[PDB]
Amino acid sequence: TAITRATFDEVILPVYAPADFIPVKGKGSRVWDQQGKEYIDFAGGIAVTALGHCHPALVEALKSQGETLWHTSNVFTNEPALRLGRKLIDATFAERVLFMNSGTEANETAFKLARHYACVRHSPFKTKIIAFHNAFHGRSLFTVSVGGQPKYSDGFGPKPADIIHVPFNDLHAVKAVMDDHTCAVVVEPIQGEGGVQAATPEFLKGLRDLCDEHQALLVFDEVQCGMGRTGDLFAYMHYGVTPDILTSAKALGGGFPVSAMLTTQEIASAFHVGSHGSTYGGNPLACAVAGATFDIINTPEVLQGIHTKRQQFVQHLQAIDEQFDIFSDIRGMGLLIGAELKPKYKGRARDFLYAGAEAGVMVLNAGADVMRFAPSLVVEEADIHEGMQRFAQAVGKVVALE
Amino acid sequence: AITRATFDEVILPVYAPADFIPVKGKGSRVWDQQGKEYIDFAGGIAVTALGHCHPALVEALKSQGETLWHTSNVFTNEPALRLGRKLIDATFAERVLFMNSGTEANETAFKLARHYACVRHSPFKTKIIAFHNAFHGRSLFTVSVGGQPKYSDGFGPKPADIIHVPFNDLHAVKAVMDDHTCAVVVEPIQGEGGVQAATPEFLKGLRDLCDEHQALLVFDEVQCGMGRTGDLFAYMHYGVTPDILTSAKALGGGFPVSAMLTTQEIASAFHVGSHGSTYGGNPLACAVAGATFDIINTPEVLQGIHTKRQQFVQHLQAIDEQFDIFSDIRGMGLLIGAELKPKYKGRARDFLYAGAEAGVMVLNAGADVMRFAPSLVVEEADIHEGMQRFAQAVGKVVALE
Ligand SMILES: Cc1ncc(COP(=O)(O)O)c(CNc2cccc(C(=O)O)c2)c1O
Ligand SMILES: Cc1ncc(COP(=O)(O)O)c(CNc2cccc(C(=O)O)c2)c1O
Ligand code: NA
Ligand code: NA
Repeated sequence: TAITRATFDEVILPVYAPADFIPVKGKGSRVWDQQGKEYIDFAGGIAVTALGHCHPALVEALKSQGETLWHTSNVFTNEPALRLGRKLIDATFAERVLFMNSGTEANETAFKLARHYACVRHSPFKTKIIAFHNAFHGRSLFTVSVGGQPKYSDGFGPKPADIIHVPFNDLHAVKAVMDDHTCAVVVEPIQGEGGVQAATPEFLKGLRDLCDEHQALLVFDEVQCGMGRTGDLFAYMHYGVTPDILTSAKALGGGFPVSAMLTTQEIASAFHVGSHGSTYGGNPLACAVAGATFDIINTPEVLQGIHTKRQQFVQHLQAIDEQFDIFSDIRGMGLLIGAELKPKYKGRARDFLYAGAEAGVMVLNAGADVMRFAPSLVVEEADIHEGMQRFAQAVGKVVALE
Repeated sequence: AITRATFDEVILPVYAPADFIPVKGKGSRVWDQQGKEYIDFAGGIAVTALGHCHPALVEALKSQGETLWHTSNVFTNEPALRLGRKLIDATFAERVLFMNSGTEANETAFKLARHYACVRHSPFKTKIIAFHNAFHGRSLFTVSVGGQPKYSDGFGPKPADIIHVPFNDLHAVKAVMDDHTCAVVVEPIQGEGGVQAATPEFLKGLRDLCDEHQALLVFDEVQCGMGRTGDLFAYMHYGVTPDILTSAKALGGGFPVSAMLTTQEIASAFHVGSHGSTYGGNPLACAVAGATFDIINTPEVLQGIHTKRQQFVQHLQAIDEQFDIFSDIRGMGLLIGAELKPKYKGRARDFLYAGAEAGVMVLNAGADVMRFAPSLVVEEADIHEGMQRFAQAVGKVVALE
């Protein structure tokens, strides 16, 4: 009855193809598997462990709140939720927040809100949502239909309608499809899944202008790119384009299942009692942990450190390219890094990831052509050098015949 | 200072929370900011199935919390596989998927039923049959499968091919089902819908019709699962085995966690990348749910749920004898609904508020029904104390006459 990679196939729905090793312990930006093999973690569980594994402050918040109160339901409010809400409100454009459990749920709330606001303020026919090719917004039927990857939205029966997709960064295309029957434009300021592509300033400002013109709400999905990832608290702050609604998850709780939807009072008022809800959403345990996380991430020193560390990674990636000639582009913001493979290595991202893991380093992909890095925002310089040397080793092994 | 007014300044106006704010819980007692003590018969809507800060759950939280919280589903993890094995061993399930809420578990179940039909039968086999008054969550898809139009209206185009008929109306289901039907989705006991239990004939009938039409029978046990009814799952009480089952709430005793349970044959319809989750199935949630499962799935705890139900029922009967307020006491195990007599129709919220004033937390199940969903291990002493408080509350409401 030992637990092995084979056990996965016997137990879990076949929706994942997990690695051949099972991480069992983590500390900072290091992880150990069952055999005690050590890995440097540049993946962050896909940009989630923004303060690494078992950060003492987050462990302390978890344990202390864990002794006090976990859950009371939204029949009630609670102190950690209200404290966290205040912090988000003070630090951002938001005037009101709703807490949920996952990015998908935050997006569901955001999209329902944009829909309902249009229904109540303007017209029940103002239903069109504009989104972008390659977008990822979650796995619910509604959110995956707003997502821009048909491979993930096909095959589940009738999709919720009135969603139009155009290319990311194509402002003309957005102008062309938008009208007085449009309720929302939904965009990731950096498409994390779709090759780590950042919105251009003209594009993002243009979305703000078009939403103003058409009385549509601009929704920023900052599930991946928010909570310090870009080296600003939220990516919108880098761009200086303020959305109507913003969603946050992943880094928000440093690994704890939590998410948030942020908006203004005027927009929040379109919801009435019972318009939306959640059993677990905004429970005091999640909110205590996310509070601790927020308090660390939202400091000048940590935010500056994110840029320092980005350049430490970028310098290694450039050195790897000088030696092995494998990258055409190194992009992203802060500690969301994408490195696009040259045409010679098109479709090989998964192979470099696999070789990385063999070499003791966890990395990501962003589609089949792009390597992705989303380490802890406080990853130690020593871990960056050690892990990037392991990665350079993996690259060397892969390109040996080429 | 954090007050009730603070909520109005901070959270979307989707809730109208009580004027008091719980800050601490231990077992089935809760304290607010003023230090007022409450007996908890609400369980945060049937979630804290082992009460607040149960030592075993706190232990599991702390132990895993100092080890590993999250690695993403790029990897599996020991707690997820341990918990999966436990659920598989104890139920009809052969495979599971962990998610973060009941809504998410239902999303997974409904997408799976749809996808299984598409790949195993026909892309046109899309009809989902569900029931009036059903509650399945708040996502656009799940609220559309839910049977309360008030909650699904007003969000733009709903996902199509969902048909609603009355709960417990087997004839109506037979009438709407055909070869183009992919699923029948049902709560074995409708919790939010007045605490209405399925009849044996209705549930066994759904199984037969699903077999006839090659549709999947999906039990939403988010509320009635994980010991709530005095069996591990309500389907076990009924002896009707569904094709897919969803679980949340009690599963994590307060921790955000949920599960979708099915057979290998059905699970195999999904391919890699068909569904997924960032947080779903993380080792922390699974460690806590594992500890919860290990406690709830014992003969003693499950026997106790029935002893305790009768303790509640007897008090509710004593209250009706004194005050003439209840027409029916129903539900299963420690999901209890007490329907109000005609004279008190629509006033369940009045009794809930009087309850809170009197130091006892209770629920409603629509405007005509009082609902109780305490910890499955609630102490006899707390049942008596909370029920005497509730009796004082009823006395106060009746006295205004
Ligand atoms: C931009 C974005 N939006 C929404 C979600 C949905 O969040 P939840 O999973 O918590 O429901 C996500 C994250 N969802 C997700 C899941 C698996 C992989 C990846 C990846 O970026 O490779 C992303 C995301 O990255
Ligand atoms: C049968 C059922 N199905 C799905 C859900 C959705 O679960 P989540 O909330 O974890 O996403 C629920 C519970 N959802 C829920 C929320 C608020 C109130 C009530 C109530 O029964 O009064 C129920 C439920 O009771
Ligand atoms: Na603000
Ligand atoms: Na089994």
